[PDB]
Amino acid sequence: KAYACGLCNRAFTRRDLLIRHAQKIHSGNL
Ligand SMILES: [Zn+2]
Repeated sequence: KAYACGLCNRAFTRRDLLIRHAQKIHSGNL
């Protein structure tokens, strides 16, 4: 769905923001 981190609930306009977020906040998707 719309670029929205179901983890922090955060949502961005771009995906990169969503990605870098996972690699920033949840730094780790493994
Ligand atoms: Zn998140």
